[PDB]
Amino acid sequence: LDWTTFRRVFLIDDAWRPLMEPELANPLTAHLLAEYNRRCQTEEVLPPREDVFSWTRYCTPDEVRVVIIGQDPYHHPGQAHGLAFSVRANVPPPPSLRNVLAAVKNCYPEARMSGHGCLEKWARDGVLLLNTTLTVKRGAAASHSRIGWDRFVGGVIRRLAARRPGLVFMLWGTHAQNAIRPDPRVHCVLKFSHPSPLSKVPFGTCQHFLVANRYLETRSISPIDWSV
Repeated sequence: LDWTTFRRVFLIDDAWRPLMEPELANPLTAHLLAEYNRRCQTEEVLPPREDVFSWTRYCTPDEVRVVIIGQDPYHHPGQAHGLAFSVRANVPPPPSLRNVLAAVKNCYPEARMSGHGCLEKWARDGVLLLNTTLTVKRGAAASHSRIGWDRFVGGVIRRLAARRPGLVFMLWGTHAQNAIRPDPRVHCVLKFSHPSPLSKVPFGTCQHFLVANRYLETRSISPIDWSV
């Protein structure tokens, strides 16, 4: 029971099986898994185990329209919940996320912004919010960056992109842009500087949300309601 067992430990939705099962078999994956489990033995690991793969539960691969790439989970307890950038509902949007939500509003002023930072509505709408590193040691940013999550995540994104052409990729910042390099002739690849206020260009100027909807429409795919 390799897939059966794996899926039980992380509570993964079965619709992702075709995309993830091939990875289970890679010997590099076993090292990754054992290392994640060793860390859990010796430190406070976030997000909680049943949240690590929450993104498999919001929508299926065939429902995915946009892919937004992040780095690693928020390192303070109570913030991260398995999605890149998103925080639990009663957690005030941190700096980078505020800039994202600011950009959406500039792009779509008729947007119903709730003022919250939980992006579950987006996730259910086929916006895949995927971090390249899926866990972090409490308080230490980037502490799990070399254990192997990115090879595994990249593997899943490669299989998703091949399964369906015409995806929109939103690569913000140097790391996201160096980690995932989709065929720009087959998918819509949108690049911008990192959303943090420390970037030279203010993220609120980003118009990726507009351009994305313009691409989807020319493909007869329905556009996203970026309200959240």
